Amino acid sequence: IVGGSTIQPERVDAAALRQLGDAMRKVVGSADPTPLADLLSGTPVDPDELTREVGADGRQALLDSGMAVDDGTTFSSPLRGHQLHGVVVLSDPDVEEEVQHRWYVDPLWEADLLIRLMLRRGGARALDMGCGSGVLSLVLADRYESVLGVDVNPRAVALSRLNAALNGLTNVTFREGDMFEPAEGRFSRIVFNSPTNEEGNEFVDLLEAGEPILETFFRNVPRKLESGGIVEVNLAMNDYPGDPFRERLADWLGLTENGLRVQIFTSQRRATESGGEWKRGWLVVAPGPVGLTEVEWPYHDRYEED
Ligand SMILES: Nc1ncnc2c1ncn2[C@@H]1O[C@H](CSCC[C@H](N)C(=O)O)[C@@H](O)[C@H]1O
Ligand SMILES: [Mg+2]
Repeated sequence: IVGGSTIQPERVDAAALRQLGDAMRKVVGSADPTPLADLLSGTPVDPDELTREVGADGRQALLDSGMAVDDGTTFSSPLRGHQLHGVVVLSDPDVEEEVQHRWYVDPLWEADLLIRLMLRRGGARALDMGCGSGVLSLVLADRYESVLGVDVNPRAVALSRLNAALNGLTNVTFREGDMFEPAEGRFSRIVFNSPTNEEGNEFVDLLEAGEPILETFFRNVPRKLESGGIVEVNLAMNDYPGDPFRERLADWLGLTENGLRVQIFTSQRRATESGGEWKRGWLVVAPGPVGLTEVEWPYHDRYEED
């Protein structure tokens, strides 16, 4: 019911998308919403009021791309608008599991926090693994000569492309595929907002895919990373008695043997019902002395207070 809508940015001229992006930038996230802001916050709107804001071409572009649907008397949108860090982003509305389509796209739960954690440097070539709405890809595109975003969710790939087009971004490409498979060559920069939470080792769905997706990611990251390259991962970690996450991580990465420096910043923590520990934190691979370090950083709390 939510997250299966058809998204078709190829059905609309790039200039028309950029223009809609321009209008969105004026109103999405700001007080006293116009019909376009209303549309993109889930409120059905009168088509004629919309026309005056985006033009009859804009109206058609909204329809052709899947951004709006004609309920006869009113238009409504399956998507919701965000504006943040210089970028306008459409994604699915935040709703509960029971009403989520299998292709439901991350409604930007942690996006804004993660952007603020990311190192400020830019560079040659960036990869955004599991790109979702494309939000992180869009932000990286300002700093990096080109950006590739990858997702196994084909609808996320469409959404990302639409979002790139709305912002008039030229240097960002998206590909459908499984993990690193459609990502050819090596990268200066790799970001992974990983689909892990409380599911332990078990695949539940594309937003809670289990620890094996992290294993696949980190085993393959050495061969995908330019020397001196940076990796940033948002993830959940499960420590089991006699079996801490970091030693599995060390084995996956071939840490000593590939000469990587890794830092795990742990933000949240709770005892598990087996004497182990669940953690949430932020993992950084960056140039420097080979080895693994764990540091405390309660950035969730700090983000909440400021
Ligand atoms: N095997 C796989 N290969 C590529 N992407 C995958 C994948 N399994 C899950 N994903 C994707 O990983 C994403 C995690 S949510 C993060 C989305 C976006 N980067 C953001 O920060 O908002 C989801 O979009 C999910 O579809
Ligand atoms: Mg789920």
